[PDB]
Amino acid sequence: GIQKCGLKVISSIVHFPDALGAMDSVLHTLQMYPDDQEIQCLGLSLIGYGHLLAKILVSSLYRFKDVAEIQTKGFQTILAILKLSASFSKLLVHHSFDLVIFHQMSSNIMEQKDQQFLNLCCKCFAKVAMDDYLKNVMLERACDQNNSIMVECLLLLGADANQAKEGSSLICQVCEKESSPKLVELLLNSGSREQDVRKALTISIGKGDSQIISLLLRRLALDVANNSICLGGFCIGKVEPSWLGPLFPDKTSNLRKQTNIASTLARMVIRYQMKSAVEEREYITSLDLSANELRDIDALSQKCCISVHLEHLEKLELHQNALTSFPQQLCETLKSLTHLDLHSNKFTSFPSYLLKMSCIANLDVSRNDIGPSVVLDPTVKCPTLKQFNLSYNQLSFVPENLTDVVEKLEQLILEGNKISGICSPLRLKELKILNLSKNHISSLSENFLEACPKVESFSARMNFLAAMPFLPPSMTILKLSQNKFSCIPEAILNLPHLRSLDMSSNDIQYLPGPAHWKSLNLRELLFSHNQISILDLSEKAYLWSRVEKLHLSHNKLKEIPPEIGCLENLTSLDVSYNLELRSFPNEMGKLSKIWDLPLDELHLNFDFKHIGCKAKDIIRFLQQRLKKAVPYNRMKLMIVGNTGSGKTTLLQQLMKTKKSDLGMQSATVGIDVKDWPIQIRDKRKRDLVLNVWDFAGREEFYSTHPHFMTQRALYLAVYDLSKGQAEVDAMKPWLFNIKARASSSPVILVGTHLDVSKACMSKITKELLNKRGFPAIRDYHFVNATEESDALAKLRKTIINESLNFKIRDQLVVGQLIPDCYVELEKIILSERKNVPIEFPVIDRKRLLQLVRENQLQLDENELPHAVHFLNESGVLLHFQDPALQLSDLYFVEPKWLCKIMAQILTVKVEGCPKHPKGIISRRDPKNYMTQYFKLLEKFQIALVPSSLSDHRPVIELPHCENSEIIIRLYEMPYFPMGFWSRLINRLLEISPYMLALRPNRMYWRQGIYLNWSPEAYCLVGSEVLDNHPESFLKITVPSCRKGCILLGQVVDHIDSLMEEWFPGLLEIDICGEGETLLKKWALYSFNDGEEHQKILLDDLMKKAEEGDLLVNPDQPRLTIPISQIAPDLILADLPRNIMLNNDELEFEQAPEFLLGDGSFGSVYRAAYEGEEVAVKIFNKHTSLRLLRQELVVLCHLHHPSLISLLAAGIRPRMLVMELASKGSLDRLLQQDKASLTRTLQHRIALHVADGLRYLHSAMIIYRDLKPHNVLLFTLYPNAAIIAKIADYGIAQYCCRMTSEGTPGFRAPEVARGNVIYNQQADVYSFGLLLYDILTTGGRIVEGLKFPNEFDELEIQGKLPDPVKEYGCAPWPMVEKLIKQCLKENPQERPTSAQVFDILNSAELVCLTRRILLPKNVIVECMVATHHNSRNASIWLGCGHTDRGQLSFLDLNTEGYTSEEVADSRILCLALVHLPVEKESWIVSGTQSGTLLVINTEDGKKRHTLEKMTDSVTCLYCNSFSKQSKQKNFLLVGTADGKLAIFEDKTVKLKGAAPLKILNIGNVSTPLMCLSESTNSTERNVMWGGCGTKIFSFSNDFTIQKLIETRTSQLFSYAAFSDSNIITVVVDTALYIAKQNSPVVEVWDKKTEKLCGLIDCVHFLREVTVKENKESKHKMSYSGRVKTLCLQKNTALWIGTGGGHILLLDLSTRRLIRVIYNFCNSVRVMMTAQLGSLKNVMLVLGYNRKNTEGTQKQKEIQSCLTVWDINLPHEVQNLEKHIEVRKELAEKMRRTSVE
Ligand SMILES: Nc1ncnc2c1ncn2[C@@H]1O[C@H](COP(=O)(O)OP(=O)(O)OP(=O)(O)O)[C@@H](O)[C@H]1O
Ligand SMILES: Nc1nc2c(ncn2[C@@H]2O[C@H](COP(=O)(O)OP(=O)(O)O)[C@@H](O)[C@H]2O)c(=O)[nH]1
Repeated sequence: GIQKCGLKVISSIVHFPDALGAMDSVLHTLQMYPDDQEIQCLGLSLIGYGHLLAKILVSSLYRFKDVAEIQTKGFQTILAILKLSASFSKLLVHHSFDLVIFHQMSSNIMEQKDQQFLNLCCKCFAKVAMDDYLKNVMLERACDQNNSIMVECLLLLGADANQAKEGSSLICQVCEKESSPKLVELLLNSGSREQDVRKALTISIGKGDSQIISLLLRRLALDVANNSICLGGFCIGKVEPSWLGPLFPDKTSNLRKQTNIASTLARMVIRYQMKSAVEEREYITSLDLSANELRDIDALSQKCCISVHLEHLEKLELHQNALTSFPQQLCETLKSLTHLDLHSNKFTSFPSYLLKMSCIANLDVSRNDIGPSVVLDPTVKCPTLKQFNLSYNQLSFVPENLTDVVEKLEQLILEGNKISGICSPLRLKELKILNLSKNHISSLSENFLEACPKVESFSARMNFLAAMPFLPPSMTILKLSQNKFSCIPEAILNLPHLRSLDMSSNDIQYLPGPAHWKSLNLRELLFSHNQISILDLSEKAYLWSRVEKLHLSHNKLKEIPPEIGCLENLTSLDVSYNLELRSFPNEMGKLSKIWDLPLDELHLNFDFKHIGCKAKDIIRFLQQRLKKAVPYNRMKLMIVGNTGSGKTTLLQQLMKTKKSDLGMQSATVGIDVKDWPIQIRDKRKRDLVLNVWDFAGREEFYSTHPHFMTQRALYLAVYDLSKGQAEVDAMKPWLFNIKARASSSPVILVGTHLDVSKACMSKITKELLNKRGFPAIRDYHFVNATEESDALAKLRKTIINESLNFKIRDQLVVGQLIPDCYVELEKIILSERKNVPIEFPVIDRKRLLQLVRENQLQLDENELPHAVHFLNESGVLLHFQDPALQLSDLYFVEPKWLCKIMAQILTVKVEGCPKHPKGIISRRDPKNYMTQYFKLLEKFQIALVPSSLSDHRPVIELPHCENSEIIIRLYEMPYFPMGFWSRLINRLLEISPYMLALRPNRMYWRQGIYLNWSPEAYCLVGSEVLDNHPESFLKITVPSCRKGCILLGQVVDHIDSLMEEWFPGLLEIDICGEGETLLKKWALYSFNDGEEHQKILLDDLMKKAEEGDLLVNPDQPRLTIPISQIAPDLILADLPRNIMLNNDELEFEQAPEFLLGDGSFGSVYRAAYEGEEVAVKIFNKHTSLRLLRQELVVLCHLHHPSLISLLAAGIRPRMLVMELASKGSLDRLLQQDKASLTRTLQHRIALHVADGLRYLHSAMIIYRDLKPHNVLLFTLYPNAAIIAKIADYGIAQYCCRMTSEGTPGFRAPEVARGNVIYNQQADVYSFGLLLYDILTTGGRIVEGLKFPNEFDELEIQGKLPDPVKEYGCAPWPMVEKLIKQCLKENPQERPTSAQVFDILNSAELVCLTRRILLPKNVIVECMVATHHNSRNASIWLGCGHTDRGQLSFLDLNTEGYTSEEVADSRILCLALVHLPVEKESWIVSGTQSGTLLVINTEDGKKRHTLEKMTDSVTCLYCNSFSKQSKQKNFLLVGTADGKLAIFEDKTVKLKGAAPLKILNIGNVSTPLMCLSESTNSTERNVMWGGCGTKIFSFSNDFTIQKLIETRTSQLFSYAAFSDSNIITVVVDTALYIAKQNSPVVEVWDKKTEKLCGLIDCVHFLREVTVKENKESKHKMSYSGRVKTLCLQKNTALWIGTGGGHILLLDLSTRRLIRVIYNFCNSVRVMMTAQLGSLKNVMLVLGYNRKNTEGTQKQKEIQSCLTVWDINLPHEVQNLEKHIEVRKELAEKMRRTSVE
């Protein structure tokens, strides 16, 4: 008890002599005498002059929370410490500082005059909250303790509320601690992710809360702008009325303002933050409850709080729940429900009281288990039901009483049921769409449709039907597929309006000719899978001139008659899979409209499908054969041998080259292409000329031969019998490669030696070489090969007879017909071969396109790519259409040259120094040709020379080789094909991005690679020879770990993508004999992990069939091996591990169709995977596993929030799992739900699709097909995170199996013309059209279905019409410009995908409703709207371009600008006075002369110029002053000195009315310039009007009650900003004032009359106009001044600058929201209005001036009225959050790739 005196002494001397373990003892004396004797606890004062200091401060102030003014001594200390050690704050917040600073600022300090104190504590708090992290804990540690006041302060200071753990965060926490509703309301209204709010439901659903739930639903599912509740995807276990209560709107709800407390502290702290930083009705309709698993809805069927808002529902969805027994009481409560659907529920009986509903249509109960009979009560009458869906129930009879119950029914759908019996007359008077598919119907009563005279779309698929009852004469569409028919019944032939007919999969025999159909409107005739013999069209064919689809596939057709050219409109012919056609008629060339034409599984009179022949050229080709076609006699005769034979010395005698002047010739280099004609001097004048290719035999050129071994050729082969019976063996490889490359070509063995001896070699050729896997040897001779002889002459004869009988697939190749346009093209190239630089005979397409000009060739740019290819197969010129090899401009004429150059490199050796290993070589060699040289060799892959490369293999010693860590897979084949290794080791070589760009150091000899990253990941594609085996194997050993399972599954692909691309006859099932298949890809497995002494072979074909289970095991079934280990590619184990199917959780029913709901009659089903809803895609027999594995590799690494993402993929069966687009594709939406798109969902869809293209075009992959059918919506809630998602499977099937031209309607001009390769600018034109169908809500497609040939051509040139003038839709004039950019003809003039999104991300395009270009050179400076008529509105303008005034009426929907002179002096302002009587609303006009004129709304002739004033009228107004217990109003003419004349609303008619109270306020030197009225109506609409520089006010008294003056302002930086005239003033909780040429607004106050805020403009403009505006450095005399003010109700303040900008200031919390520039030049007038029940718009009358004649001291002004959606300040910040959440998802999705 002496320490008090000790500290009292120290406090004295610590001051005067500047005292310097003082702080130590004065600290421990606290801990020694704590919680007592506050006098010694005042020692804190000395601390103002080891973190123990922290722990001793927060513990002192807290324990004395409200003791005395020791807090003032505490905080002073804490403030003194902070300003010198700013780091100290990290220690305070670390302790209990939160516990003590939250109490002070909230211990009822408001309402208490301790302003001196609070300013201290806020100053102290201003520094604790400096660090970005500290706010995030100052906030989090203010939510645990329920503190609404402070949690609001820390939000206005930043401190994001979505940061805690991401998976878990504040809202999940705040909902666990049973917080206050006011606390949740602040996190949601601030930054708060959707994925965290949704998790807060299930947390807050478990517990029963009525105010914490109803605040989460309001943010998750309530589209107030569209009157909807989108509670679909949520798995809310049960719905209760107490939750949906506060969602429905209430008109009585109006609140006070109490959060201003937290708003004051928000700015006080911000003030001290800167000062320390600067110096140093409308009942909602849609209610969706889809996915919520509700086992009962009874909770709504009571008289609860919402039973008065449900009576205006008009739509209710309960599909995919588990409901049953729709409650009787409810269906009588919602007496306005007009769209009810409840399908996939577990019903078991039709309620039959649902029809008692008042006004119902589109009742949809269509997947439940409704019992046998569904009899409707015969005493209920529902004349409003239009569509009665009952599909996929369990009905066994048609519903009973449709006629007596639902009279006006339109679409009775009954598919999927089990309807069995012969039906009943079904006397429905207004059916339009029947449906009876998938039932078991045997036959219909002959009077079935005898009472429904309006049917249009009867459809009975998959039944057992044979005859048709009378069909009414009104049928249009009629589908009868999968039935059991015999002949098209005579009742269908006589339908005089039929317009489509699907009769697939029936067994009909005779398709009647067009003279039997009695209806000229045939459009489609699907007849696939029938048994149709003839296609009789000769009797009369023009009757089908409109047919647009004639599907005849899978029929027994024999020929296509020539009259099929009469079907001029035929758009999609389909005659595939006929197997007996053999010919297309040359008349088919007249089908100019065909865009697809399948050729699958039928052999024609030409060789198609090279890379082209895309069903459009085939029509051109067949058309050129109609002008003049001539036979083409030209074949290839390949000569083949091996380093010593009669190849080049037998040919010289075959051609009978008489000279052979070279006494001694040399071995061949290259292949020596030559041609000799054969003029067979016989009866047949066919002078065939076949070109010989005497291949070189030396084993070093073999790497290049497979390029020139085509399939249209007759191969020779030469023994060299001198080495009898030993050379025939050495010739098997050649015969094998002939079999590998060209299986269907003949072979003529030619024993070349007789002169020198052994001729029993005909035995082995007949024994082993004849018919064993080798090609079809058609002869064998034994010529002499050095002199003409009888033995040789009979060989020359066999070459002829074997050529003229080539006949591949019964075609006789040597004598086919081709268009003379080709033969003439052949003659000019040969005639040009003599006129080309021998050093480089190559020709560029430029030179080629001129050769046709010199002659009269009728070929176009679409013909040459086919023409010049048909000349390639014939060996006239070489040309390669590969896109990767960038030489397709080079056209190799004189093939014998290129074929010689490619072999000069393989012979150039160096007998100098072997400084390099064998096989590698650098560029050691004319004019730029050497550069062109290996710009072709590298293109030809021969560059490092993969041939002649270190045959001897190096002894590799693999790290882990213990028989259980390695995976092996042999490829036993009889001989390595010719160009196998040099091709293989050059396909795996260039793949460095394995394990994806880390290149592995590799060592590749001639027949191996062995590229290894580490002893844990390698791949050795070797080649060894087994023991006692003459085959040739390809062993591939890979480590069995995860990084190794990838390499195997990635090499086996390349080695197979090569085998079928190059040697397709290796993997060819030879059904003759047995299925040897010539290539047996074994796999190796061993049960003993190590020391197995052998690895047992196991064919892959047999093992792949063992996919029924997952384990393999021997005949001793104790132990077993997982197939993953031995062949991890058949099982999808190489792809990312997250996509293993894991069948234990996938619940999926393939067989049923009621779960196949996706689309219509498709293949992708619906299922559940990990408890969530997904969409599995069952694959048919088409897609082989090798391709499915080829597609998944590209789908697995897209990972975008705007691309359908995979979830799993597996076998049993080959299925593919993806996300379930809940609301289905987009095309189905705008086809039947056109009211759901609401001008802000039309945008988020276009933004999410332009976000997908922003990523696809980033990964260098073009979509190539973007249509309203490929966009899969996910929810119809506008302010959601994932709405649209473009289906990404389409590109996978293309990038693997390469609709490549795109759907006709949704197609670019560069892709339809087909003459130019595509670009990324094709997906933009296709997207530009997608914006045209979203804008017009699918109006082009609906009309495009009955004009399909004009559906494509109209848009294929940019000639499609205006989206507004044609189709009725709201303008949206900032996207009609984005269309007119993405719809340009030039490809590189359309905005790239990154730009088409950066101008969709703008939040100003989505609000600007319609820009209205005023007539040229009209100067208007005043406007007024008409709000008493809400049917439609008009804007009465003024005029300035004349000194004599004139009003300018202007509509809004017709935009008819009208001129009517009404005065003789320029007009300055107007006002609109309405009278509740007589139904009129006059307009008043203030002009410079003072003539106050008034004219009627209708009559433009009844006018009376009221009592003229003295100065120029400047401001008028119409008020709300009804103070006589009834309706009454005045008008306030603002003269230019203050003679405010007040009037009456009904007295305006009389000429010269009575100015009630002329209140001369100021002087002639004080002109009035504005007027206003209060924001609230509680204070009796106190008026606040400006005058000169003196602001005033009044009330019902009409006397000045305030005379605030602004020039006397004591905050002078500049003076005349306040010493100038006023312009406008708006009334709120404060006052905002505008002066002439003032770039600042002045925030005065009502009571205090002080400058509470000063907001300069350029403080915002100069912060964005820094880099994007560089020239402004000379513009220090800035332009842009406040011209007008407009204050939204409580949200933002619209400031119109003298420039082109417009300011959005959130008057509550944050100042700058956005500055909307570059849309005008001078925002001169701005005000609000309401338009046609789409109220609350913000008219903005800007200017526009172009200095066309600025040198003539004149400017051309164009006033540009606009209309902004008043919800703009929300949208601009609601969108900037919408992009943040998607950026946060676009990155986290990129992490699932690496993780
Ligand atoms: N993930 C998904 N979620 C929801 N619906 C889907 C999904 N994927 C596809 N669908 C719908 O399923 C239907 C079938 O789509 P599919 O891809 O089979 O069409 P398609 O490719 O034209 O058919 P086909 O290949 O037989 O021509 C489509 O109408 C589509 O809208
Ligand atoms: N004595 C003889 N020599 C032949 C016969 N046929 C070809 N030759 C020789 O084969 C050589 C032709 O080279 P060739 O083996 O065709 O070269 P490759 O095309 O590279 O295999 C000539 O020099 C001839 O001497 C023949 O019937 N009798």
